[PDB]
Amino acid sequence: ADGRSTRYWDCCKPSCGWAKKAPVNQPVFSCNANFQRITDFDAKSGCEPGGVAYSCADQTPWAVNDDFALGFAATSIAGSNEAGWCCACYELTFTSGPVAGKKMVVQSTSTSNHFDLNIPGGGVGIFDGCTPQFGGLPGQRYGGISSRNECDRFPDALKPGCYWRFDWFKNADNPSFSFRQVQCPAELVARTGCRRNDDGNFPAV
Repeated sequence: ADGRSTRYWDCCKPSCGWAKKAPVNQPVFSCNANFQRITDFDAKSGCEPGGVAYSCADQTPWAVNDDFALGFAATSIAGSNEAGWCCACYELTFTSGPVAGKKMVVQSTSTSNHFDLNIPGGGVGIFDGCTPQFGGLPGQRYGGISSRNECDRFPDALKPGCYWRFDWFKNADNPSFSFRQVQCPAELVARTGCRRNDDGNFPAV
């Protein structure tokens, strides 16, 4: 299947972090304002007034080698639903921009075929959970930061994911890709805690 990508980081509790959404062992972990995991999956989202639950900093992308990376996304898949995509994994092959030919495996943690890649500094967009969490992130509300040096001012836990945008991803602007559903790698489930009961039905990478 073919799709288009965008980038974001709004600090909000991810949509697959609520119970009863999908056939999983446990929902995706949320974190408090100090980036520590919390065990109450019913906790109120930090993107609503009085809320306490935010996105965790370890749900960020990294490079395995120059041609392969791992990470997370908010997904919409044509004809499917949250029960089908929450905590599912997908292999992306980029087909445009400076990353053409490179591959990435992502786990869906939140909600046409469109993948919004989790990238600190990609832009908060409609909801700004980062201002209540810790005072806000640098960048334009829509579009985020523009140069690698602006990552230097981010909280230390979010720096690795910020630099990945410039280093491995070559500052690509919304590249297109082809994708397929795959079994989640262990490294991704270790970060979110969320494994689907149907993961034995898909090929491995």
